[PDB]
Amino acid sequence: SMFLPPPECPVFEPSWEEFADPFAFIHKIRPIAEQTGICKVRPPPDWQPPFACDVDKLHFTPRIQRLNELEAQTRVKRDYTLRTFGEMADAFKSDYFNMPVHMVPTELVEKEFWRLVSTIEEDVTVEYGADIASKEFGSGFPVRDGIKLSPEEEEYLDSGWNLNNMPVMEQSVLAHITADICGMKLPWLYVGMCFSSFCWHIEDHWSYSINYLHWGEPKTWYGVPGYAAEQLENVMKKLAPELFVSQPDLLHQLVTIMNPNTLMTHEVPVYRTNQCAGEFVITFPRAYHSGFNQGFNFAEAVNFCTVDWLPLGRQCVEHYRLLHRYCVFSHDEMICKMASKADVLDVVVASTVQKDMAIMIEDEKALRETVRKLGVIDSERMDFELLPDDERQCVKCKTTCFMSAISCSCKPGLLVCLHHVKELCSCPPYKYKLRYRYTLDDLYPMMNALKLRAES
Ligand SMILES: [Mn+2]
Ligand SMILES: [Mn+2]
Ligand SMILES: [Zn+2]
Ligand SMILES: [Zn+2]
Repeated sequence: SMFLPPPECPVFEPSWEEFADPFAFIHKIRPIAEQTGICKVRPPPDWQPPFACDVDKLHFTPRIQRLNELEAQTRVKRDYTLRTFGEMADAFKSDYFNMPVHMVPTELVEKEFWRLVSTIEEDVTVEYGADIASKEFGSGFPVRDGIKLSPEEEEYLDSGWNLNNMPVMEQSVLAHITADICGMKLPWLYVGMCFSSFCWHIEDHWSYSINYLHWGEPKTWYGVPGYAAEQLENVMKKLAPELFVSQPDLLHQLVTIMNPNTLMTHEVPVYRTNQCAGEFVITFPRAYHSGFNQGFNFAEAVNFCTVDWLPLGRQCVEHYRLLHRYCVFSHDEMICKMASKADVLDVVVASTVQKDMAIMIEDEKALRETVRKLGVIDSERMDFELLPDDERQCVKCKTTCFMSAISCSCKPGLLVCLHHVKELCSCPPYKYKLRYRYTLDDLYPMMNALKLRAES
């Protein structure tokens, strides 16, 4: 067996005027959609980006997936062509149900999915495609190539809803970021089949995600609002403790399939949707989501960060520190990079960055005063952004250091953040060196440049 489908998530049908600015639209729907975690967006009927691809020239290596509820799965980063994957996908669904591939009701695939994952006697294995755009398999949206593009492709090249453009827009905060963060700025391509699934998870740095289904059979989604994040985690901790153990890196993240009715029983609010071809799904910050594909399909997705997200991004890094979780990027480094480009930032962006920067500076000032009281006297400026990430992680909590860190000559190359000064070595703190990116005197004019830009 019995599956009680969760209630439907919100569906938006913006007019062209509403649709024209994705960021202004996302900000508008936010009071409703953040209460459900996920929402669906149907574009105006005339917004139809062109989908064209040779099925024989598009190749990918599929991932194998066992379909077992509460079984640990890794969040990752034979070879099939899009044609041979489609032939296998259709033959699988058609043989599973003994029905023509398009005649299988969605409510039946959903009930069946939840029965199959819960039955121990069922040993159903599926395949899927998951990767960033490359020369072997590129974006489903039109892109500029030095390849003559048709006027239909030109129309959708500059679109805010073309997922290649979303990261580099002026209302996006991940735009101006220098660091190599491939998995967070570049779109991901997903080739699905019946029962292929995506386990319960939240985006890196509690970012938003936007997902477009280019073509094929629907994608079923389950979403949990950001406010119920810890409530969901507490339920998952009780039922599957093995998923909550310490991991050696970001490449070793453990995720699972879990029935939304189990969450619903534990008073966790859950919403559903069937995303069809030509529809978007937006996930809000810290909103848990999972789902499965109804059949053969092709989707494209990207992470994004708005000005609304900036305080949550800082709260996320603080949360990663408490859990000893690796960061994808330094949040402080992104803030200081935006401050250094204050003259070319959007006015609303400059205003929001200034507010986060004021918190960063006050927190930093307090941390430095605490470590001076521990007896750390020696200090030296250090350009943290030049170090590879793996060379600037706190020994204790794994945070990516930017603003400051503690070093000792007895442990070359090792660093601790200011929260973990006592975790470096057994030397007295007078042997330590405070390594800092900026003095407080360098920071106040950076923040004032944002203030001038915000007031113009
Ligand atoms: Mn099973
Ligand atoms: Mn996701
Ligand atoms: Zn030492
Ligand atoms: Zn630390």
